[PDB]
Amino acid sequence: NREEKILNREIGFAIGMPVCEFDMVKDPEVQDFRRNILNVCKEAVDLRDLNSPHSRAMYVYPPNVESSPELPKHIYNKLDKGQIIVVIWVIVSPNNDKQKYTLKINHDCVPEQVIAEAIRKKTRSMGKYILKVCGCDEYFLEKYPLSQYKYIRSCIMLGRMPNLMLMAKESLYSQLPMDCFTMPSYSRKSLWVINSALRIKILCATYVNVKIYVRTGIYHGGEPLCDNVNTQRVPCSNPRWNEWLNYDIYIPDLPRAARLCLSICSVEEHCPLAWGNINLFDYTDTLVSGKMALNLWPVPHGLEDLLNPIGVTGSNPNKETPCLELEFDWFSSVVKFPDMSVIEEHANWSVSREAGFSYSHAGLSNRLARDNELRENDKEQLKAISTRDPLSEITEQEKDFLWSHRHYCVTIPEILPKLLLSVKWNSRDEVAQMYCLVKDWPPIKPEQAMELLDCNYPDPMVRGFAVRCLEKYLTDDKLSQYLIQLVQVLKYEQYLDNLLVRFLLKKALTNQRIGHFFFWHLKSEMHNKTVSQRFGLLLESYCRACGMYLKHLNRQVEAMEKLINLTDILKQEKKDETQKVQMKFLVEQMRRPDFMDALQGFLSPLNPAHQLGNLRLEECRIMSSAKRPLWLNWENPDIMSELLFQNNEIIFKNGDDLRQDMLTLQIIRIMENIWQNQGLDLRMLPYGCLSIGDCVGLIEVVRNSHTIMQIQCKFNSHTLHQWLKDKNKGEIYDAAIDLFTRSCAGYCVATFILGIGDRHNSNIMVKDDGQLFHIDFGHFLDHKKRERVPFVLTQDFLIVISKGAQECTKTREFERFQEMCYKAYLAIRQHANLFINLFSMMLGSGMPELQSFDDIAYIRKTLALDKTEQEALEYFMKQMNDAHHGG
Ligand SMILES: CC(=O)N1CCN(c2cccc(-c3cc(-c4ccnn4C4CCOCC4)c4c(N)ncnn34)c2)CC1
Repeated sequence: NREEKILNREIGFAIGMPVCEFDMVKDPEVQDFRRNILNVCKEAVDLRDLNSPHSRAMYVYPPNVESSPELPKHIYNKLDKGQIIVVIWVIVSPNNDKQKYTLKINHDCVPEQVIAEAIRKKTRSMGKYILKVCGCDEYFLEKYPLSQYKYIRSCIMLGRMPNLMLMAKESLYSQLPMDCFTMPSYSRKSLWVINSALRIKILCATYVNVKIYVRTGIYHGGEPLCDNVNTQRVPCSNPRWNEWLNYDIYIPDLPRAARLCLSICSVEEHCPLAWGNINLFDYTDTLVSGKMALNLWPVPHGLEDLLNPIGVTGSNPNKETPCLELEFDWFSSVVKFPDMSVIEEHANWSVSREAGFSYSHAGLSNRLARDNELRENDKEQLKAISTRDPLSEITEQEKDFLWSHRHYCVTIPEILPKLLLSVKWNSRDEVAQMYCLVKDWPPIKPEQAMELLDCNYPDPMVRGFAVRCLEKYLTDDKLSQYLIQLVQVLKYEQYLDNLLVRFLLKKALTNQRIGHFFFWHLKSEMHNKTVSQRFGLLLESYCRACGMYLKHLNRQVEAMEKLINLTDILKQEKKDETQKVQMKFLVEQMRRPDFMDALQGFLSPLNPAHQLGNLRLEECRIMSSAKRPLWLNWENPDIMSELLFQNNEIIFKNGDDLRQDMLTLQIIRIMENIWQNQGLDLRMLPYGCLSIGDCVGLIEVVRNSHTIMQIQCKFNSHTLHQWLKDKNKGEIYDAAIDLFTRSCAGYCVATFILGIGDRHNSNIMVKDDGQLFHIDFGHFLDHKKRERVPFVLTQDFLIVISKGAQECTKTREFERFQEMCYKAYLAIRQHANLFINLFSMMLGSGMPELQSFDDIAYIRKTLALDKTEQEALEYFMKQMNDAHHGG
């Protein structure tokens, strides 16, 4: 069709690859994913056309609301007896004359009441409307209490006056095109009865351009199901074997997520050359048989073991790589994994069998359950085990213990991860019973459920339960917050079509705020040939059904492409020139017709609520930094821009990997949020940062900020205190000292916990109002490979806290500061599992300082998790005492 070819061109531009390349893939899993995923697209469209135009408007402008209507105690204390002053703006006559109406209303007033009160005040000056945030495209389209909107909750917590704009419903509705989605043209046995041991034949290898052998292993996630089996040491000039390998496992005992993990190794001096993993079952539940070829992957930097089970599963798309040929066993017919009915029957047969076991029969195994023998000691031991962090070692005795008491475990549902790690995944009698307990398992918090999606949990039944917990209890706010982790754990799915991908895609196509960041996280990794087919196909499905937003995403993609091209020219053809010569070249290139239009009139990828109007060339700069970052400035075309910011500014940087910074910034926001609900107000600055491609992204501009260096220059340790004292003269002096010490306490604790790169005067920034914050988070955890203190409070910082006192280490102000630090540290300690899990979910991402569970072990040290709460406080204090050489 003409409309189809036009749409296919648009999708190609968005993903950065032509749709016709997907058509060419002869792999029934790829073509089935394309067809089958389309029902998620249909479902999402139906939900968006349910209550038109309002439900279309709710998709485009979802309420940016907090997870709970309940406001914290210290926040309410900022309100005039639970009441808020809000300003409502009405544009009257086509002259664009702005009229304001100041209202004093209850914090929990619904937008409809707020509107009625604004029209009363407008009428006293003598339902067909919606409220909009002044200066940006944020709307209050739903019946939430006003204080539940993040914008209002923020204005309350910052002692800022909210500015809302009354707008006719039909003015917004008319600006929402009806997007009628079209279905693309591509939309149109045996079982457990295999009485045999596992044997896989390794035939030969091609493209082996260097004696050598092939190492093999049967894995369930990163765990061996039997002993590893090596081939003979044949010479590399003739890599042939035709040798069958025998495994210590019965074919009916292979779990659903079992994989063959292999590598070509070179011999006392063992070293892996190329590696590759294969699923023993395909996406149809079929056990793989006969001849098959696998293109291997390059050994990653710092890979000690001969195998890579935690590595990507599938053939390398690059076919000019070592290609191992192998052959799997063939039986009577095609073998399939048994269905739930067969599994449920087997578990019930096993359960009933065990229930009739004599005292002495149960005595034969420590894994054997003893009915009505569960004492309160056993019950307390189980509770103690369940409160341990996810990285705590579960001993073999504890594993036998947990499994024998799996029926009591149902009563403490948060023990599910520990109990799942205690199962003998190579025992079908155990796994069948694990399934039936998972099928009826009480639901757990989405934060506990997220862990079950990491690399330690490959089983589909387990991942399905976790997805079900996200579907019932994960709010759109929390989904937005953990989207990066959720997108990463997709790479851990055995197959293209799964329940996690279906849930994410449904939410992306049902909420444009989610859809926006979902698109960008996927797109940013499209250069990675390990994920580009998975992420490309998911992008294609998203682009066919997101509606009008594809056209807006294309404006964003083109703008970024131009900025990448421009900065690639400045770095490779203007690198040695002066800033003046580079600026002249830049302003002449951005003025060109092949650039001017592509760089203005689009939505900010950092926050699509921000419209980027005309580019203000005279305000744009090439920043002094090494990677020649662009400080870009555009006019905000909003009618009421003057109430937020008249010019939207962003930093574009081409050269640095921004992925560790996004993770740290995300963790800073989560820490601040925990502290804020806990009652202790330590203001943090998790500025926006979005990786849009390979070492390329955006950084949010922080207005009225200066490095510690800039201050100390325009010496003495009282310079910083005097600068702040001068910037905040009069009664406002104390509010600035309180904000400095509070933000300072937050960063001391956050940076100590996370092991961030060493702090200096050009790494630390201060706002005019006293808010201190850190920049450049490219280094974290055990990156110095014994625990560091990256943020050392010098005399300058302590002199500010102690209000200019000489003996700042011995003041009331410093004792108050220390208490903020201990309270902050103990609050994070209480939420350790969350942080541990956020980090564990990012292990598959190629982050250089997050490669294994030993890198995450660093926060187990900084949070003194094996210790008691008081010994942990004493530990933190010693770390602070040692670094500062004082106390
Ligand atoms: C007005 C103007 O154009 N100016 C004055 C302010 N200048 C200035 C001076 C010192 C620091 C800065 C500076 C550095 C950073 C920052 C935070 C995280 N990363 N980075 C940058 C990103 C690019 O690569 C380097 C690190 C930021 C920021 N977010 N907002 C405002 N200023 N700012 C900015 C830059 C030039």
